[PDB]
Formats: sequence, structure tokens, C-alpha cells
Amino acid sequence: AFETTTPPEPPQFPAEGKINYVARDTILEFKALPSYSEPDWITEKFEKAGKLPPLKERLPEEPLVYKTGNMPDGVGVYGDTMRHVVGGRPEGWNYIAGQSQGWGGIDIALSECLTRTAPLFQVDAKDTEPLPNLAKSWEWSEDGHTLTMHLVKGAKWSDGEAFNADDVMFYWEDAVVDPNVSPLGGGASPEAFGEGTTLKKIDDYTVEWTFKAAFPKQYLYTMAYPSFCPGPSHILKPQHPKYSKNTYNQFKNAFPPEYMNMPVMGAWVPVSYRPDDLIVLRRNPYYWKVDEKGQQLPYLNEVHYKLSTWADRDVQAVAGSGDFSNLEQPENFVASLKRAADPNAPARLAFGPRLIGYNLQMNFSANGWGNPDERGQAIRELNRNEVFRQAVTSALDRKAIGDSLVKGPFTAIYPGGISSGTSFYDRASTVYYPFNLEGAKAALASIGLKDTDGDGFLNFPKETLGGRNVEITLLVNNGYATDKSLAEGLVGQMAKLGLRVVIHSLDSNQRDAAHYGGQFDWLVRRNSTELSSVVQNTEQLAPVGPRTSWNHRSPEGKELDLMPFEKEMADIVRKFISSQDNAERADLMKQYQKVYTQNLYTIGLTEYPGALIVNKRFSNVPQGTPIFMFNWAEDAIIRERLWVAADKQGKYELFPQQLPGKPGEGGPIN
Ligand SMILES: OC[C@H]1O[C@H](O[C@@H]2[C@@H](O)[C@H](O)[C@@H](O)[C@H](O)[C@@H]2O)[C@H](O)[C@@H](O)[C@H]1O
Ligand SMILES: [Ca+2]
Ligand SMILES: [Cl-]
Ligand SMILES: [Cl-]
Ligand SMILES: [Cl-]
Ligand SMILES: [Cl-]
Ligand SMILES: [Cl-]
Ligand SMILES: [Cl-]
Ligand SMILES: [Cl-]
Repeated sequence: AFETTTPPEPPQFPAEGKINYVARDTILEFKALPSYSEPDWITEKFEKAGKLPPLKERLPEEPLVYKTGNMPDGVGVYGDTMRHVVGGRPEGWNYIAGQSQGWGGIDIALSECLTRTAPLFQVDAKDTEPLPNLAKSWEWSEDGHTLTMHLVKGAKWSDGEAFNADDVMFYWEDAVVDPNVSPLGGGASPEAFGEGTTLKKIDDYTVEWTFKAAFPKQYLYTMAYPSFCPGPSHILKPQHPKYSKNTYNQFKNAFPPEYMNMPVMGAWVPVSYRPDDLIVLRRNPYYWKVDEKGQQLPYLNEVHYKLSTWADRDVQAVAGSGDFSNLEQPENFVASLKRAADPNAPARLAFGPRLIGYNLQMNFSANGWGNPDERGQAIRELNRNEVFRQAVTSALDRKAIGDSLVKGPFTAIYPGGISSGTSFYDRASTVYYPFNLEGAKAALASIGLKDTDGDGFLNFPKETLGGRNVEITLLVNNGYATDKSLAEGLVGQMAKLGLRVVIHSLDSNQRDAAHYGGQFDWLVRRNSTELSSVVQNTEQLAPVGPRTSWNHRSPEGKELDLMPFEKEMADIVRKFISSQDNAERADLMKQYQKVYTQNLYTIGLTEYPGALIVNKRFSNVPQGTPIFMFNWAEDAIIRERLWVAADKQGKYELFPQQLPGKPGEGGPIN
């Protein structure tokens, strides 16, 4: 019906900062060092005062040692604070039960995972193994169905309680496997680690995975952020409904933001909170990572999370009151670039590849995900019709969408699928539906949609909903100008097509509950890592499991009503996950891209590059760090390895020479 092509080449972006590519094992290693050191005030005011055990005792036998060769500026010195500004608000501290801490790096900093992938932007190979993190090493069996995972041994939580396999097993069994619990990020279902995957304890520092497929090495990426980040079981397990009289809601809400010094495996601990103002994190004295000189990390003693807006993060970073920003809203690009143009600017700004994409996602579940009424179900059936999706995508003037956010070389024509900024992208495999409004109007008439009341808007046939006008709800995040602008644009464009679209503008936490719960027709969404990197959370590319897809989930317990193209997509993703051949993998992502964009798994809105804004006083910030690839730049820059020269240090500490207090007390100890 439509004359498809490939998307036109965008204006050549000279992608600012260049990456110094290194091999995978240049960053870190696990080993015992002859001696260890820490800030002098800890030894003098805490150890010598009998307030804290000596350093060698608080550390594991073989801590994670950062190698100096990879450090952009070398070994650091202690002091200073990294100041962050966020548009999110904390729900509480129960990350594994799906509670958000406010985003913008806070949960990234608090929740350490089995593996780590965000610093992999600097490693050149599409067959790279994720970095060891809480899992120090792992071995595959000869058949490739068994994965033996060795954990960091002798490490402790920020409260001094031992970290071991029991924390890993409580997360797997009582957060992932438990159907009533949904960990933060919305992708921690058991099938995300493969359908039929089991995990068992061997001993206190050894776990064993059993997979149906042979060598599905891609699941090591799923073991990174956000899907495998264990919580303190000694604190969380007594609150869990299986071991208490608590409901699942009571367990999820057992640790509100006012609960202080929540145990973490991260570099800093939350010590202070003031509603709609600030969150203060203080150095974790039990942190299990050190530099080559034996200095216990982090170098920075404090971290601030100012509770403001996402736009204000860009404002404060160029002004110098904030130290970091991911410039990701095109409406803020010109104002930020003008301010960064000054040689006296306190921060540096660098654009990366086009890895920020937006998609229109349609709910594909006709089996009752989100318990829809007669109207909702009729929309599910329209969404599932290929001709309907072809009309919606063809009715979008993508050049006008791009220009509505920012004029210039930033935006690129984005039909949907894999981001043009990743190596796995193939332009020739991307199906582009050019702007054809008349063809789109004709396509809808061809499936029995016509204006029966004379208002120009199309009606359902007499048999469906009494022949009333078609009305579609559109779920949006109200925290961003970009999301709102795209939602408003979609309403106006669909009105030209004869479709009435109604905005459902919700805050981040309400938006997540409506999305993951299936209570939506359509939704405007910024892409996650699977479309910007392919290799990070590959299971989210298709409905490989009942809850792995963002737009096609099944309610527990009903089976997935997959359309043939979705099953073809699920087979390609499964093949790629278990593929050991680089040429085969590249080819599978070409097939995937073709199936996705021809059948319109989602509908692309726009794609553009983001910019990393970092305060100039910070040392060890890697050159060319993207804002978003394997994860957000807050993770990619390795914040525990950042330092400031003594003569350049700011005096921003709110709890100087203080350490975190006890969980549920009492603020910092002093
Ligand atoms: O976590 C680090 C990021 O936090 C923010 O994104 C959040 C926010 O959009 C939530 O509402 C979503 O639920 C979540 O998925 C998403 O990552 C920043 O915009 C981004 O630049 C980066 O700092
Ligand atoms: Ca009508
Ligand atoms: Cl080295
Ligand atoms: Cl909120
Ligand atoms: Cl708010
Ligand atoms: Cl319950
Ligand atoms: Cl607090
Ligand atoms: Cl708040
Ligand atoms: Cl970037």
C-alpha cells in the first residue's frame, strides 16, 4: 500500500570528544595488596577512637583493584563532593522491590551489581565480556549449560554485615522469581535470564546458573545494572511476606526516604534527606574497591542529590552549582552551548553519537494485560492490525517532529528500532515509511474505519462500541519538556489522520506503574539500553519471555498472544544471545532491524545525540564518555575513581570528617 525506503542520512555530526579504546582487562583486577590506606581522619578520629574496625579487617581478602594505566589522570587524592541535580523524587530505599531513589545517578551509586558494563564504551569489540563486579570471576562448563560464579570474598555491607551468596539468593528467589515483587528498572523477570534458567548456591561465595541454551553469554549483561543488583538481605528478608506478617505493599514501603543509613555495597551511603530539597550520601567505610597504591575508594567523601527538575540539572551544571549533567533535551541545547562557549565556563560540554531515541509504543496484549474495558480491548485489536500501524507511522512528518525540538544537525529521521549511533545498526535493513497522510487516511478506510457522525474523526464500525469515534489514550512522563512536546505533536498529527488522542500525563512512578501494569493504549517513551547498544539487556528487544517486552506482556497467569513477526523476532534474539560468531551476530541484528521496522514493533518519533557536562575541577573523567550506551554516564565515568587536585578542591561537604551512622538511626556518626 505504501512505498517504503531506507531512512535518509542525517547531517554529519563531528561527534565531539573521541574515545581512547582499551582492552577489557586494563581497568580492574581482584588481588590482595601488601598494605592499604584511607583518609587520615578515619584512622585518627574513628579507628584510634575505637569507633570503627581497622581498614584491613573491613576490606575483602582480594578487593577490586583499579589499574592505574586505565585511569585518565592516574592515582587520586582524597576530598571534595560531586554535586548532582535530579528531577526525580525518592519513593524509599527498597530498590529490589521497585522503589525509586530519585534517578540521576543515586540508585546507580547505591546499587552495585554482579557485573558492570557502563565503562565498556571504551573497550573496542562487540564480543566483550562484562566487567567483574560483585561476581569476581566465572567459568562455563564444557556443554555450556552451567555457569559457576565466584563472588568477592570477605566484603561487607556499609553497616559491617557480611556480603555473600545469601544476598544473591534472596534477590533471585524472593525478588526475581517471586511474581509479587518487581525490582527497579522493570526488566528483572526470571525469563530475562533465559526461559527455564535456575540459580543455586554452592557455598557462601559460589553460585551456579543452569541455562537451557549452550553458552548464552549475553545474560552476563543482564547481571549488570539494573536487573541484578542485590539488596541487604539481613535488613530486607525480615520484612518480606514469606518470612513476616507484612503484605507485599508493606515490604515495598518498609524503608521510606526518612529511613537513614540503608546498607549498600556502593561507594557512598544515604545519611541525610530533606523533602523536595536534598539527599546527602557519605563515603562507605566498608567499600571493597581500592586503587593500585592501596587507597580505599571513593576519593570523593560526599555526594549530593539536589531535588529539583531535569532542566535545572543543565542550568546548575553550566552555572557551576551542579557538577554533572546529561544534556538530553534538545530544547535546552542552544542555551547550554551558549553558556559553555565562554572560556571562563566552570564546566566542559561534549556531544556523543545519536543514541537518544523516542518511540511511540502500542499495547499489543489482547489477552488482558492491564485488565482493559471494551474501549481498551478495541484499541488493543487496532494496535495488533499491521495496516493500522502502517497508517499511524506514515501520518508522521518526522522532519517537522525533529524541528519542533531543535533546528540544525542534531535530529535524524528515526523510523524505530536499533539506534543509528550503534555499530549493530544497518541503514539498508531499516524500513522507512515516508510522510504520506493521504495514503494513511486511505489505509484506515480500507480496514473499515470511517467518519459516521460528520466530525472528520473516524468511528468504530456499528458492531464495535456502538460505532463511536476511535479514542486512544497516550501515556507520558510529565518531568521532561521533550516527552510532553512529542506527546502534544502526536495528538495534533493524529487529529489530521482522524484519530482522537488523549494525553495521560503522569509523574515517573505513576507512569511506570501504568506502563508495567499494562494500563495504557499508547505511550511516548525514551529508549533504554537494548536499542542504544543491542548487547545490554538483549532480552528486551523482543517478547522472549512473558514480561521481557515493553509493549507486549501477559498478566500472571495468562499466556502471550504473540503475532507471527514477534515470534520471528524472539527467535532471532534467542539465536543472538547464544551466538559465538561476530559475523553471524551482525547479520542477526540486520534481520532483527528488518522484521522490527517492516512490521512496526514500535513507531519511531526522533533520534539525536546527547552531551556530557562535567565540572572542570574533576580528574579521571574518561575522554569521549557517551551520556547513554551500556548505561547512563553516571555509571560509565566510574564516580568512585574520580578525584580533584588538593589546590582545586571545592569546600562543599555538609558532613566533613563524618561517617554514616547505623541503619534506622541517628544521622552521620562524627
Ligand atoms: O538514572 C540515571 C538517569 O536518570 C534520569 O532518567 C531516568 C528518568 O527518566 C526516570 O523517570 C526513568 O524511570 C528512568 O528509567 C531513567 O533512567 C535522567 O534523565 C538521565 O539523564 C540519567 O541521569
Ligand atoms: Ca466521527
Ligand atoms: Cl596498569
Ligand atoms: Cl516523583
Ligand atoms: Cl515533584
Ligand atoms: Cl500481599
Ligand atoms: Cl536519610
Ligand atoms: Cl522529596
Ligand atoms: Cl553523549
